[PDB]
Amino acid sequence: ASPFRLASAGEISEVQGILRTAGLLGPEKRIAYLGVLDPARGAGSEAEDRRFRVFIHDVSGARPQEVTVSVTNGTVISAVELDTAATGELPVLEEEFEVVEQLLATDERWLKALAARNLDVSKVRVAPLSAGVFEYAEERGRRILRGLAFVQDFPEDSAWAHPVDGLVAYVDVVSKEVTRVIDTGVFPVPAEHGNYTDPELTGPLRTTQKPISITQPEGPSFTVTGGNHIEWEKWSLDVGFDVREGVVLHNIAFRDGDRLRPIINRASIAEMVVPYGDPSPIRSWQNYFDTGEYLVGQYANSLELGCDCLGDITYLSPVISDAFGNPREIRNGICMHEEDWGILAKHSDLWSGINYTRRNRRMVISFFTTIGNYDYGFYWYLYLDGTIEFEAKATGVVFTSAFPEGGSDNISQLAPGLGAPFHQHIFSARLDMAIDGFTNRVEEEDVVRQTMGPGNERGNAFSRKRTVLTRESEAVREADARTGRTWIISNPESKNRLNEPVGYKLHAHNQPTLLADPGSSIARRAAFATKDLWVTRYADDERYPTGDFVNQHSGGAGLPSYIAQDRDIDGQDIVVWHTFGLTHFPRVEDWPIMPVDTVGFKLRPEGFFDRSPVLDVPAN
Amino acid sequence: ASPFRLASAGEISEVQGILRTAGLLGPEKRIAYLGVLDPARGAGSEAEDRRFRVFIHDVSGARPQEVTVSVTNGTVISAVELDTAATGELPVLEEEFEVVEQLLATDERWLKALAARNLDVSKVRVAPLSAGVFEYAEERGRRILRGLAFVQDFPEDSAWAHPVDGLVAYVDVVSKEVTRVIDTGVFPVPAEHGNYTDPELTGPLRTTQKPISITQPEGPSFTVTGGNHIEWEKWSLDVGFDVREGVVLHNIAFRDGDRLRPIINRASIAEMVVPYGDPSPIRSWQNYFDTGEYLVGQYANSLELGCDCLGDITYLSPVISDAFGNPREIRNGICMHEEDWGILAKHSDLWSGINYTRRNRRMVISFFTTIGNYDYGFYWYLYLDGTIEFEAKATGVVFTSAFPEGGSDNISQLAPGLGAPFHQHIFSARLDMAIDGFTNRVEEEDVVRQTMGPGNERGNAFSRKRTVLTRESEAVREADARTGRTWIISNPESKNRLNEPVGYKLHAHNQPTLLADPGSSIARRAAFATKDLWVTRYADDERYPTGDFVNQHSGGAGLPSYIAQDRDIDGQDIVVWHTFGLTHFPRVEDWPIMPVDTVGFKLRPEGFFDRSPVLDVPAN
Ligand SMILES: [Cu+2]
Ligand SMILES: [Cu+2]
Ligand SMILES: [K+]
Ligand SMILES: [K+]
Ligand code: NA
Ligand code: NA
Repeated sequence: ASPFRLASAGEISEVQGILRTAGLLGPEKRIAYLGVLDPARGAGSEAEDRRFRVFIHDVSGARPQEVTVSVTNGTVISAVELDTAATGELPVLEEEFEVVEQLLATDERWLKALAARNLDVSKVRVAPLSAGVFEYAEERGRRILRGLAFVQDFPEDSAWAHPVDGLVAYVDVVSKEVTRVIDTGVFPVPAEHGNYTDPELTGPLRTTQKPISITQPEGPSFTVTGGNHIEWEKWSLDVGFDVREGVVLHNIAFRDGDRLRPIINRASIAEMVVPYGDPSPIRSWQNYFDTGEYLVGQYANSLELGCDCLGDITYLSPVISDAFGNPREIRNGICMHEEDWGILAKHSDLWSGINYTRRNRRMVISFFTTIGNYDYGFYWYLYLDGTIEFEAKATGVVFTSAFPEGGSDNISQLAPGLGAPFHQHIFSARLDMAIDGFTNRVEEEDVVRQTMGPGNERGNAFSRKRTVLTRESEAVREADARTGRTWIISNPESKNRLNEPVGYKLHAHNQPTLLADPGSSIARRAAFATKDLWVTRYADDERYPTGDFVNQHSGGAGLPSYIAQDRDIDGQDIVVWHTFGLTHFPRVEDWPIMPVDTVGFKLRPEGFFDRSPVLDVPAN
Repeated sequence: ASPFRLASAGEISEVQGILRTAGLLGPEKRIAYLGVLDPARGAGSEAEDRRFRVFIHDVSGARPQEVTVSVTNGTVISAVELDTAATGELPVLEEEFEVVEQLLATDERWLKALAARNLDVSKVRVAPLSAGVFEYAEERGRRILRGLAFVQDFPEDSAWAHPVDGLVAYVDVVSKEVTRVIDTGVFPVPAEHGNYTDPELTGPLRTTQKPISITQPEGPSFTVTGGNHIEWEKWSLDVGFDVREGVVLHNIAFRDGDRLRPIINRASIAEMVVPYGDPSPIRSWQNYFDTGEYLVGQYANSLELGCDCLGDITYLSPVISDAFGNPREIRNGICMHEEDWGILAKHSDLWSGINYTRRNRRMVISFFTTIGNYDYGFYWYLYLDGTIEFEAKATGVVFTSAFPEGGSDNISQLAPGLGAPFHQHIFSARLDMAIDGFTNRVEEEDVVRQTMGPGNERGNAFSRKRTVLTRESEAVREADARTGRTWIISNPESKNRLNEPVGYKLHAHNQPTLLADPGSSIARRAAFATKDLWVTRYADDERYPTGDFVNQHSGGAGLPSYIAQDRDIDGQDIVVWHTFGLTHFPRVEDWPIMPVDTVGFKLRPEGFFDRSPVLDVPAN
């Protein structure tokens, strides 16, 4: 019944059949992206129409297509041929990654570079990375990956310990040609291993950790219906999954007495960029768009009970398409559980004699993905008190290089001769807002300091100000931690009992945004990452801050193009795009495998309720 | 046998006996503060001298004294008379708070003000608050409290729902005289009750929360020896308790191989100030120094198992002195336990085939205190990966006023006619550093953006810079979130295997600092709160950022005075004082009892270790 249910294997197979029937999926075609579309605005009024969007690649080099299918009706809604040099290449195919090492292994230039370094080609792994857009005119309209080399000494060796600096190659993964091999000079390949399961390196394992047992003897407090509809402690939502974005939350709402009150229509991480800050030509092109170029959902891990997710866990196993349109399940790819969260509210009152304490808890929805050396966890939290929070967890093995003799301003040393280039991990959260419905606006709120003088003779007063963002031209905003800057999303047509528009306040971490020079390729391609907050008017085709096709795509799409429309956002259907990230100067403690570091944001109700929403929580 | 052990009931009784015998504790004497002194530098050689520091007030108006006694040898080490008009008044006595309501109840001016408002005097509670120093010359050298009125309709009613605005009184708590009653005009007393245990207000309690059971079938992984010495997962420390500061951590060190490596010599919250930003003369003097004026440890709650602290809990029950020198135990006042903390490190490697996941945990040491309407939780965390973290949790009932007709730039509305004046809660963490020993220095680290051009042709490079703080005149620093500013404490004479000084990096939340005008009384008395980071040279007598006697001190005491010495801090025994706080514009959701909100900071190792310190953690 629910139009927000997860895609099923049968739906994916049926999309395959519809595409085949339409002549759009012959043997040379590959599915580079496939996902269910959300129901149209106002659609609830009518019957089910489950539509899927597909990006179809052609291994013969013919132009690819973007296609929308109605699986319900068995029809192709639209099919358009793409000019990729203009609008962007399709996301990288899992099958294209392996091409790189294979092709390089028989290239005379590559072999000569390896021989100069006394390296056995059979032991050289190649990290096949996205190419971006630089000065190589021959790449325009071609699907390129760039390869960086790492030595793997034996089958279970961590190759990341042994970067081969001074060497990079470019490969056309459709024509299967090595277009360039660049060798700027030999660097020693760091010899120390980074094998974090080798007893020689770990030493004797700790015997001091006693078990922590977390159980729910009566089961969890949330219910799951229709496969992915969650109800928990007044909250209601649907947990979606998309191969590009990963976990997507739909219809986040809170049951306040008799009213189901919407808060956020759709929440997702709509892009993530990982830009490298080492000016060496070996890596100066290196920027991952894990969401837009790689598709983070497709690399979601299967999460193990007791290790990845502890306690009473309810799993979802989302289905995605493989390269041929066949369904494949990611078993136990999404964890759902509730966690104790310490004290909720507490007061010991002298005058009344009443001592009161209540405990907090949060609902958790999470998944974990692996992109080469890096592993990222995506966690959404709902709290009893109405707070909504997202947290990203970064771990894995840091990307390495040689450490230059004489040091570096752009690389840190992890081990003898082993460097780790500086980089960032920057996320964009797309929050399609629906505070008490779709009529919303955003205000920027700053603390206001006041001068000592008349009306403030003791110089103690302080205040705040709010500025409504009325049009998209006014809605590209930056952090100001010093002035406690936040952004409030409110509904000017829905008032609380004190006659104030109901709202939610976004609290950012105020981490640095994109550091690259504004004239760089990456600043143009990751324009969203240069500012902390953007507000747009909702539109069906405005899904990602980087546009539909990010791979080898220049500036020209995404948020800067959307904002130019200068639409009314003052009491309208709006979308907040929040940039937030980590700036990583790797430390020795990050090696040989990195302890988790985190970044995120939260929203708290701001006069959304008529009083605390947790007065009906019982004593523990 | 450890000099860092908690005070025994007998030790306190011994101080009482020494004082009495010495003629220093007659019938008019009151103990306003009593605490054990830490060992002086390098004293681990000589045999111990357990010394206690005592502030003695005199209720007949005789001059107070600061006294040091040795319980080991049964002697008075020193007794010095204080000129309070010069150096500040002693902390407020619980017995002086009680004087205010009693005295006002028979004052004609107070009765006249209540009669105009038709309020039964027997129902009027008075919040007796610290006075500060303003324009009243007659207050110098006198102990004053200022009282604000709240109506309590019946014994179990929350009086905070019913503030009596336009009225304030000043009381001399020694001469027991009402020095002033100020009535600026009647404001309606808000009528709605704020009784969060009344079913009429809570509605039917939720029956939807199923149990979360946290147990440790083999007990906890930490050991407690000598009463308060903790060993857990490589960490070593002593948990102290002081009536002023509350929980204090001593000798935080980490066992790296066969070496016990010091990190922090002493960690405490050395002050916390709650300044109000409402320019009404009814409240414009209102600033709580919860630590310095009230003494937070004195009001520490007894914590209930299953309620306040969940799981396998080990309690400390610290002893403090009452006003007459008798020992009083705070039963179950400190919670100690370890918590699961999600994923520690994770990587799924394609090339090696090895899938690796480890879980994190943290040691928690916490207490909760109640200051009138407010309740604060203080939490220290030690993580497996070497991270040290502090978190304050703010809850309780917000301080209220009338909400003016026409609104307010300095007060928010919580309920009909009920206001909540704007205010801050600002903490000072005093960290007596000992990174690999006492020879330390601090560097300020900023991200450095780079311009596209020669050496950076693609404009992707970024870097960072570090500035050593060499002298105290250079060591008063502010946040810069935009530039990712942090501070590193290192030991220039202890290097890791890569030949870099070992260090720890402090990560601030970058919340706003003190908002008051720089010329205000509060900016002078709480100067520490105006800047994010201070570094001083260690000195025995430099304990609090606001000085020893905060109550009614005119200003300039503490950090500003210490810093003025301009001592060498470059490779010396130094102390870091971090200011961090919440700026609170109360929301409707904070009423009638406030859901917890939080603030804090953390420090992470920065090349302190030679590689990840958690490679020896076993699989779950
Ligand atoms: Cu990183
Ligand atoms: Cu507050
Ligand atoms: K059909
Ligand atoms: K003795
Ligand atoms: Na919207
Ligand atoms: Na020190």
